[PDB]
Amino acid sequence: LPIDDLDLTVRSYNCLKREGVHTVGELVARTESDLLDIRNFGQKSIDEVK
DNA sequence: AACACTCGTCGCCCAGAGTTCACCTTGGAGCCAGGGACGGTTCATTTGGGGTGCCGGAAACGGACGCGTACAGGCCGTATAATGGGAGCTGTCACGGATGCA
Repeated sequence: LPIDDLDLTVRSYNCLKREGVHTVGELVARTESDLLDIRNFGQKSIDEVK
């Protein structure tokens, strides 16, 4: 499933589509620590992803 | 061994990336209405053409028909005198019985 299908807000889509994350399969493959590593990552994005 | 200087690190503070959320337009995509000319169809010619069955007959042609020639096979005759075969090579044994003689 793509991350857009999760019907989320501005920042998470922006910071994901620049770097080529297209699905939630790679997102569930990546752990919370491996996804929070990104510079200027929103804590609200962390909350919604968790 | 005693003494007086300059550099990451972090937080914090303001501006937009660019994204979402969310407002007006206008070229529509199509839907329908109307008008050819057009190509498909059909039907009048149209006499240009294919057509032909048979023949006078001319000439080939297939064969009959009669009459010559050709070797193949057959018949026939040869007048000094010429008057009874070469050849075969045979080392069996058993043995039953006829068999020409006993």
